[PDB]
Amino acid sequence: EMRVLLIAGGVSPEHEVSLLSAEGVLRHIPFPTDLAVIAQDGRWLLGEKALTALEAKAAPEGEHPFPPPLSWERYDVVFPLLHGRFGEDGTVQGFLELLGKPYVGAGVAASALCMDKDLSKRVLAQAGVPVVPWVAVRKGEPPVVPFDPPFFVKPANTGSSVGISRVERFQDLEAALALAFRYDEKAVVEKALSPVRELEVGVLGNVFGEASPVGEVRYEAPFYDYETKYTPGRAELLIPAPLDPGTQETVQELALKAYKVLGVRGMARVDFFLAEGELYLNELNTIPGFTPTSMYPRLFEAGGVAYPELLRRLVELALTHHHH
Amino acid sequence: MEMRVLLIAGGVSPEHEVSLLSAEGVLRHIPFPTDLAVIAQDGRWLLGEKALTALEAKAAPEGEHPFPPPLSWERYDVVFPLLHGRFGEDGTVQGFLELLGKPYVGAGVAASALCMDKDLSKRVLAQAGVPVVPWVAVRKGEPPVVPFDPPFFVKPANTGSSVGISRVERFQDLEAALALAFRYDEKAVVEKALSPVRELEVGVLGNVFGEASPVGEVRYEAPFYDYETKYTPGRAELLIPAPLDPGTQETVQELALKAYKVLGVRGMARVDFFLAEGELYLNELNTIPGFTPTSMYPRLFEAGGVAYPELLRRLVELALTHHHHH
Ligand SMILES: Nc1ncnc2c1ncn2[C@@H]1O[C@H](COP(=O)(O)OP(=O)(O)OP(=O)(O)O)[C@@H](O)[C@H]1O
Ligand SMILES: Nc1ncnc2c1ncn2[C@@H]1O[C@H](COP(=O)(O)OP(=O)(O)OP(=O)(O)O)[C@@H](O)[C@H]1O
Ligand SMILES: [Mg+2]
Ligand SMILES: [Mg+2]
Ligand SMILES: [Mg+2]
Ligand SMILES: [Mg+2]
Ligand SMILES: [Rb+]
Ligand SMILES: [Rb+]
Ligand SMILES: [Rb+]
Ligand SMILES: [Rb+]
Repeated sequence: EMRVLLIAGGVSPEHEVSLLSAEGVLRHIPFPTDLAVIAQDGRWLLGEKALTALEAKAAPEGEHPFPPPLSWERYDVVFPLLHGRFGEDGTVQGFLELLGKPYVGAGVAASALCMDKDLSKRVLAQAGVPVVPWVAVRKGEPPVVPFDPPFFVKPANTGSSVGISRVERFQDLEAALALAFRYDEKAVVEKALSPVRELEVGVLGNVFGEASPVGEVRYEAPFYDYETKYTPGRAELLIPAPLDPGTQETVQELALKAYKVLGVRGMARVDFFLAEGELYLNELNTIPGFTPTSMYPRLFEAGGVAYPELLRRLVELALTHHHH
Repeated sequence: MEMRVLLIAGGVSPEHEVSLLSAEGVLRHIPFPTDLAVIAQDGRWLLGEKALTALEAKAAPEGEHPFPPPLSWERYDVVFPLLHGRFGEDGTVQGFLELLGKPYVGAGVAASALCMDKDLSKRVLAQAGVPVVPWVAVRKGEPPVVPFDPPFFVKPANTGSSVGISRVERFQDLEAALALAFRYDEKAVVEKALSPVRELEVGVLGNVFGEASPVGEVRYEAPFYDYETKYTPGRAELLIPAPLDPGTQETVQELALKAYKVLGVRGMARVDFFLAEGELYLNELNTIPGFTPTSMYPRLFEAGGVAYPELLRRLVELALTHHHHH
């Protein structure tokens, strides 16, 4: 017996992306699954109102304020598909912990750390994982960037490249920080890699995960931005990535190491940079996208794990951890 | 007084009884009308008069209302989570309060989860240049790899009140200590034991500009500062200020405020240090320190000119000034 509750939408800027991910999950999940939608105002939509909001691909306003009058006892596993702030950062996970329900994905600590680009880089750099030079900037404080431009300026909690700017001159740093501070109280300034190759590898499992084949994203835009990520045809995924044999194994080893160190459960898509033959871990995404242009399902599809089997194992991993 | 505070104490962690002792200390001095909500050891909540009854018993094995409780959250301006350990101090209750939209006392989700994990907090501190004791993380069902020699200190990675902590003298005793630590967490840490060692503690108060209390020192006769020594009245010697030369005390306060900002803590924290052979080591950071009659945090700020009711009042104000800042 297995009935899954899928939660999508959310208040983060990735609201629309989350509903697209729900479309992909509902299409392939092998269990009976009900949808609950968190509207952009924080109020919940249940039942047919959730499926109606899914068809509209956007839910500006909801019905039930948090916590929702949801019949939690009717479900055996909860699948949070809320990308970004207040969904991927441990907040919703904390609610599901007190609720006692098994849930898909990383716990509170792993979700919060992987969503903070500054904190995650601190842990990974200390563990010996190569990362791009970076600094954190708090809103209202003067930035101090001890390396030469170009820069990449990001909200610390961002997803889908929202609020990210490529900064070529010092005079454009203030405008990029102001854009980033619209989405977070803390920003990161990273040294831009130019040129750069972008590699991605999926991980499946609890703490000790298994790695998918390594995929490489190619595009013609200035960088892998929001339009390039979710417009069909803009991004190509080369799988397996054209890498020298030792490099593919190194990417997979670094991903599983970061996965274990951070204590991630369920799943993660680990992104990498390849510049001048050197590897850098970009970030970990504990709730990767499942949109028609998303890469996580395609990484494991090339690894022999079909889309329904991938979702089956995610739900299965949630119960395995719940039973210790 | 129109301000109304909701105090949450108890919890499912092994520090359940310690949390109830902290609740009695906070309720005794808080200058606002405060209601108590008790999380029983089975996870269900006790409200109203039943919560005060469990407070007198100093233990609540069984509760009445399953989570989420039928609590009138709109009646309270600030929520004070006084839950030590897992499912209270590690960001879980903070995430629930974030979704409720209520201002709450203490660190946010990320800082609470990071500071409760003794392995991940040490990584961030070591990356920032803060001195820490050499250690290694050991996960459940995985053979230990310790690149240093005993004596060891084996702890659950998310423990409080010295629960599940063992002092290991011989390498043959390591498996028994890890088996004890794995009763409370899937991850454990193996730290190099410092002997002899002096234990220094300092409280921090604030959101953006944290201010440090005077440095205090804990002395005892037990093999280590364990659960019985921490909460049995008179068993621990609490020295405030610490009998150190002023230079070392200033270095302790500087490291505490540095770690407070590095780990992104908000509201309050008690920073524990080790002093061995003239070298300072940051032990851990506690975002919800005890308010037990034998606890250091309220005493540290009392010696700093911040009385017990004034300390609690500033905690509530800091919760409001952060929420307004968004
Ligand atoms: N240091 C850097 N050097 C070069 N390019 C970068 C750098 N940082 C970011 N980029 C570009 O910006 C894009 C987005 O960066 P990042 O992966 O941090 O954003 P994100 O919002 O977390 O993405 P996702 O949608 O995968 O969550 C990257 O795919 C890359 O193309
Ligand atoms: N590396 C070490 N060297 C010497 N003594 C240690 C070491 N680690 C722990 N101890 C002893 O064990 C006690 C508890 O350690 P620790 O502070 O990690 O436990 P805790 O559960 O976090 O305590 P708290 O109640 O402050 O949360 C310390 O007060 C100290 O006396
Ligand atoms: Mg990301
Ligand atoms: Mg990315
Ligand atoms: Mg502690
Ligand atoms: Mg301590
Ligand atoms: Rb992330
Ligand atoms: Rb840095
Ligand atoms: Rb702690
Ligand atoms: Rb280490």
